[PDB]
Amino acid sequence: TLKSFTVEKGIYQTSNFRVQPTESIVRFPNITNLCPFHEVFNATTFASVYAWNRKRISNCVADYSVIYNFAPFFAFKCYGVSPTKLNDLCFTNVYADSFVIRGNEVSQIAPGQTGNIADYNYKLPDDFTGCVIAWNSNKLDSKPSGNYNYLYRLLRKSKLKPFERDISTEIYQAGNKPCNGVAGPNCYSPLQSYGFRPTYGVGHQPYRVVVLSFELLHAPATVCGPKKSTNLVKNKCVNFNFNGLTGTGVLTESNKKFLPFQQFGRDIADTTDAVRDPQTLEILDITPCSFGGVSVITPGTNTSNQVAVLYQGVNCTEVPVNVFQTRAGCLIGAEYVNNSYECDIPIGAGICASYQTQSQSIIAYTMSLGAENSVAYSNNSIAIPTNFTISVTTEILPVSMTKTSVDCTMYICGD
Amino acid sequence: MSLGAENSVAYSNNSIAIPTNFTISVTTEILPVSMTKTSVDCTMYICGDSTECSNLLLQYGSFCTQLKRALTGIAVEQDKNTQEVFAQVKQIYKTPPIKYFGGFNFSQILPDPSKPSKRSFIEDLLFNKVTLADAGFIKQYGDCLGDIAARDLICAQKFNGLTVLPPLLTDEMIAQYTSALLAGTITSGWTFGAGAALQIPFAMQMAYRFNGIGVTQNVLYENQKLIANQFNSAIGKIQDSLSSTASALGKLQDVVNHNAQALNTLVKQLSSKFGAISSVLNDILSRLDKVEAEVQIDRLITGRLQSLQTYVTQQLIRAAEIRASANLAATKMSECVLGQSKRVDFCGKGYHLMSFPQSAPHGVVFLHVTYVPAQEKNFTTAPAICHDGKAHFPREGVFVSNGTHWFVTQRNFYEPQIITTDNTFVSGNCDVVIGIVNNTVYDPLQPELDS
Amino acid sequence: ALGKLQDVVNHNAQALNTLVKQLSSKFGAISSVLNDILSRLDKVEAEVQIDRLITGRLQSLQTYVTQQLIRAAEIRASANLAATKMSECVLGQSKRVDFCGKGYHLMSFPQSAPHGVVFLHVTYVPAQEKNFTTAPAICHDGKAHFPREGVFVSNGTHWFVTQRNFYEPQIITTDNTFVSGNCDVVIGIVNNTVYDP
Amino acid sequence: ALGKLQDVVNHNAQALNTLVKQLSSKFGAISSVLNDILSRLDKVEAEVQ
Ligand SMILES: *[C@@H]1O[C@H](CO)[C@@H](O[C@@H]2O[C@H](CO)[C@@H](O)[C@H](O)[C@H]2NC(C)=O)[C@H](O)[C@H]1NC(C)=O
Ligand SMILES: *[C@@H]1O[C@H](CO)[C@@H](O[C@@H]2O[C@H](CO)[C@@H](O)[C@H](O)[C@H]2NC(C)=O)[C@H](O)[C@H]1NC(C)=O
Ligand SMILES: *[C@@H]1O[C@H](CO)[C@@H](O[C@@H]2O[C@H](CO)[C@@H](O)[C@H](O)[C@H]2NC(C)=O)[C@H](O)[C@H]1NC(C)=O
Ligand SMILES: *[C@@H]1O[C@H](CO)[C@@H](O)[C@H](O)[C@H]1NC(C)=O
Ligand SMILES: *[C@@H]1O[C@H](CO)[C@@H](O)[C@H](O)[C@H]1NC(C)=O
Ligand SMILES: *[C@@H]1O[C@H](CO)[C@@H](O)[C@H](O)[C@H]1NC(C)=O
Ligand SMILES: *[C@@H]1O[C@H](CO)[C@@H](O)[C@H](O)[C@H]1NC(C)=O
Ligand SMILES: *[C@@H]1O[C@H](CO)[C@@H](O)[C@H](O)[C@H]1NC(C)=O
Ligand SMILES: *[C@@H]1O[C@H](CO)[C@@H](O)[C@H](O)[C@H]1NC(C)=O
Ligand SMILES: *[C@@H]1O[C@H](CO)[C@@H](O)[C@H](O)[C@H]1NC(C)=O
Ligand SMILES: *[C@@H]1O[C@H](CO)[C@@H](O)[C@H](O)[C@H]1NC(C)=O
Ligand SMILES: *[C@@H]1O[C@H](CO)[C@@H](O)[C@H](O)[C@H]1NC(C)=O
Ligand SMILES: *[C@@H]1O[C@H](CO)[C@@H](O)[C@H](O)[C@H]1NC(C)=O
Ligand SMILES: *[C@@H]1O[C@H](CO)[C@@H](O)[C@H](O)[C@H]1NC(C)=O
Repeated sequence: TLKSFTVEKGIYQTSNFRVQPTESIVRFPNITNLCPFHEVFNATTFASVYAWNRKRISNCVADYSVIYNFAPFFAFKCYGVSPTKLNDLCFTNVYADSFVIRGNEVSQIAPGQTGNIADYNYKLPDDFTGCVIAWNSNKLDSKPSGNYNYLYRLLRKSKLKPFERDISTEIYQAGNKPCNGVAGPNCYSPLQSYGFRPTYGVGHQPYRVVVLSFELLHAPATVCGPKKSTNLVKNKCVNFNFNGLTGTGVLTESNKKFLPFQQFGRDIADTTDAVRDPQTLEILDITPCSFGGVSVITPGTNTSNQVAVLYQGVNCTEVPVNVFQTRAGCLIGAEYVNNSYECDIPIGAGICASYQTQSQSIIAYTMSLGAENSVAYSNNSIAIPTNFTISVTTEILPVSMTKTSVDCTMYICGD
Repeated sequence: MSLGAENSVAYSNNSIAIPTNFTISVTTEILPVSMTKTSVDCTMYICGDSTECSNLLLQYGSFCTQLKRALTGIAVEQDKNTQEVFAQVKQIYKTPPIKYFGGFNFSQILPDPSKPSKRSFIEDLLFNKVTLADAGFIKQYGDCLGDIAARDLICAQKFNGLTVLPPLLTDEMIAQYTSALLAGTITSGWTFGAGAALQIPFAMQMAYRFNGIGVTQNVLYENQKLIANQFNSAIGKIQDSLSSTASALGKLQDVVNHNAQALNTLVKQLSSKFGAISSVLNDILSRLDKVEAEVQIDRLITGRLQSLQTYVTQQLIRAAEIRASANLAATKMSECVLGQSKRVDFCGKGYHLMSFPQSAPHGVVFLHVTYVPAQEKNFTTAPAICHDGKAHFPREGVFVSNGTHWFVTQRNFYEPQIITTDNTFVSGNCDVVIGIVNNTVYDPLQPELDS
Repeated sequence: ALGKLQDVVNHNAQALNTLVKQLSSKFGAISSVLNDILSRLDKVEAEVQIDRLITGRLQSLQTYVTQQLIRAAEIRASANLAATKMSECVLGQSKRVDFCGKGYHLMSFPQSAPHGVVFLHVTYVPAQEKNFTTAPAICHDGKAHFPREGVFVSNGTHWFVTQRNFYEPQIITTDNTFVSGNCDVVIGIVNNTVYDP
Repeated sequence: ALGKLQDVVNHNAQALNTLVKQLSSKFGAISSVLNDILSRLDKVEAEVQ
């Protein structure tokens, strides 16, 4: 810590000690069902863009590593999560959306985007977490005469709020005259067909889009995947895993009055203070494992190589990862003597340490304020000096320091 | 707003006002000396137990070593402040078991051995009035490990890597130093601060103190019971004011409150995202892949490092202020307690006589005993007196007249005396002083020579 | 003895050494050498890495300047104190207790030191002490006599008057005492004779 | 003679002028004007700037 080979007399804060964990705990709900990605990722016909189907997925084990064999897509484009980490963590609710768009509008399926699909047909929230899966479907959604099954809504009266669906088909008016259900002057039908052909370019091919949205709430985890559960171990420094969140600490029984809808207890510094077991209906505490500071008390290396160690703020029967217990921690390597000298190395609340010859060893003592005196006071007694001494002392005061100038362009950049 | 009452002093070129009585007043001065010592583990605060965060934190260089050095320097400086204020005496003087200091009652400021802590009545009142946060200088991880009732603020502060260190001198040692200074001040006077303690009776020490402020020492010996009663009533008023109102100790309460509030802000800054997707490091580590979690973790590292740097800079500025106040308290202990100070409005308002230190949490309390003139009266004055073609000037004093006869009296108390050649001196004649008057000057040799 | 001036030297050396050592850090970039970043990457990516290095080095330089400002405040407070000590101890005689050394101040001498000043304070310390019996006043012919500038002491049989800081006993005389009132009000007045020359 | 009080005035004026002039810097973004950033780009890129 001092980056040197000789140290001077004093007390130095070197490092910090910590109790290492010894066990790993994984706590997951007992779910055996398998999530039906098979019934979603292939179909004869997907739904249209204006009338997209929403499928609720709950209470199953979700394997996301199988999705690659099911459709020929390149990118498993996720936003709030990562595709490779979808099995470790786990969710509350999963929703699946299905529609077929043109390849020009694949980039419109993203949070904070506008256009034609994103403004009228399918709008994503700004704080969206989840994955968007899209792949080419020229083989199944193209005809030489033209595929008119898929339709998109051209324009609306106002912009669409996120995750909303519009089915009703009323004739739009952009003027003063009423249309009266007849597409005459200034009257347009809102729905227009894609009309897919195999002779089209690479940007106008049909594209099947499946959007998986993950609900990351504080509710009990209804749907999540295959993690092997571990038996519950209490009163030990463990590495727990409660429904996908990791941590390190001890788990104890609690007397907190959790309401039946409450699952977690939060701290002021926004960390999980209490947790509920997903298998049994019992709440637990999370207290971090034992730690503190370590200070090394030494004389100079030209005197001795002996040291004493001070574990600050630790009851000394709890020490491991001469023993004397002070109010600043406990001291290992220095013996307490029933004497009082001047303070040499300051430790704590009235305790000092020194290197004394009574074999040389490091001792700890209570510091002495000075000699005891009692002036002989009386109501008719005075003391008057008869001589004098002339004493010359020395006072040292700093006045000025080194003047420096820094060239910031040469420091930061250097030509 | 009102600046005060309007006053108009009746000024004239031959009118003077001289006090005929006095009061003994005891005031109270409160000064902060030291503040709470803290140490911060930057690795546990920024990261905790995350090894990826630690390996990303090592790329920032020595932004932790110099924060540690600054906090260590502040912690050493606080103990130096307490040592330079209180440890100004070489020996622990003891007061005698007899408690007759000339009728002055010092029982409220002297220690009582019946208490487990040898502190006076006023020191106990001062320690009870300044409420404390009960910081973690006493060992506290045994209390934090046992989850009883709710979670305290200090347990969260300790869990997040913020540690409070205990001061080197305990409150018993501060009270012992204060008791030694008090015992030396009553028993010896100012002699114990300039060498060895020379004993003197307290009445004669007070006569020396009155000679310091310009009053003849016969004023004390003829008014010893009145001065003792005034001192006792002033000490009782100090006791009643400290028992009733606790708003005087706002400086020490602010010293406690600022250091609680800064640590609370430092803990509350861990809930912030700083532009990342989560404030929890484990959620970022278990939610995204290596590169993107590295990006979010670096954003969190930058935010937490900035908040820690802001805390250290504010602590350095507060340490500069506290060191200035401790230097002032050391000067006041050297000059008010160990001696008698002629500087105006230093050592209390009035004419300073004595002072007494009293220990308080995070500071010191001075009880300044001063002399205040009370009841004045109008007179007629002259600069000199013409007598036999000579101009007489007073040696120490002032010429006053009660309408018909001319006297000479000292300035700070009305004690009129016959004008004599012993208390006057001659310089020149009567043709140069403006405002001279005609009067006779007594000669003590003539009636002794004629008899 | 000169540890204060030694610490003034040491802090200003250590701050510059830390500022030099801070140039070897990466601050999240792929390298700390700037030419390696410029040669190994194109314009946009090297702009990103250089921006990280610029932010880190600018923050370290700001930390150095703020620390220098606070140390300058401390040094200016100490220099103001040394100027007051030069004006009051060297250029005069000071009645302030524990200013200008411990004892009763007589003289002071300045000496120049690196980054500071050294004061040699010449003081007066009483040495050898003696117990005496004392009194506030002395009754004589129904009058109370107080000392002019001194204190009444007794060697056991005779009564003298002496100065307070040096044992120089003298005969009690109406020249060195003054009269105020009778002997019925002072607590502790003793009976003795007062010499009339 | 009153250069100390003049310096007390001048330091405050210079500090506030520097604080106003610091609003014209880009700090690595594409523009120092906030509405120009908000109109030129979409949500994510403007959030970075
Ligand atoms: C000087 O002031 C004191 C009080 O400051 C006066 O003492 C008071 O006298 C009255 C009348 O005798 C008593 O009722 C009070 O109890 C006294 N106060 C005490 C003893 O604290 C004193 O009389 C004044 N002297 C002159 C000459 O006016
Ligand atoms: C001014 O003070 C003098 C001295 O005390 C007063 O003179 C005395 O007055 C009383 C009362 O009348 C007489 O009994 C004394 O004989 C006087 N002493 C003398 C003349 O030496 C004088 O009355 C005072 N003048 C005032 C108050 O106007
Ligand atoms: C106290 O001091 C007086 C003054 O000197 C001492 O009296 C003298 O003592 C010497 C020594 O015997 C005699 O020669 C003188 O004749 C004495 N002079 C007078 C005027 O008495 C006295 O002895 C001292 N007492 C003590 C106890 O020290
Ligand atoms: C899961 O475990 C809980 C508690 O042991 C039990 O009540 C529940 O019936 C279990 N569910 C299944 C499907 O086994
Ligand atoms: C697509 O899913 C359907 C659903 O039953 C299944 O019959 C079909 O075999 C799947 N396609 C392939 C290529 O496996
Ligand atoms: C929902 O109702 C509001 C009425 O405030 C209307 O403006 C909006 O278009 C409706 N949305 C759908 C999808 O029907
Ligand atoms: C904690 O330390 C105190 C102080 O010595 C002691 O009384 C107590 O028993 C300790 N707690 C333990 C050992 O659990
Ligand atoms: C003076 O001191 C003696 C002994 O120390 C004591 O007996 C006496 O009471 C004191 N005088 C007064 C007036 O109390
Ligand atoms: C002194 O005061 C009186 C009354 O106020 C005045 O008449 C007189 O002129 C003053 N003396 C001088 C020298 O002005
Ligand atoms: C001194 O004051 C205390 C408390 O005010 C009182 O109890 C005590 O009697 C006083 N001392 C004397 C000698 O009267
Ligand atoms: C002195 O005289 C002035 C004016 O005559 C008067 O206002 C004042 O009350 C008198 N007394 C004192 C004590 O100043
Ligand atoms: C004072 O006396 C002298 C001589 O006796 C005389 O000349 C002078 O006028 C007198 N002064 C006053 C003010 O009466
Ligand atoms: C004075 O008397 C006290 C007690 O009677 C004694 O301890 C001391 O040694 C004597 N001498 C001096 C010089 O103080
Ligand atoms: C002093 O002398 C007077 C009379 O001469 C007498 O009344 C008094 O008692 C004496 N003092 C002592 C202490 O004996």
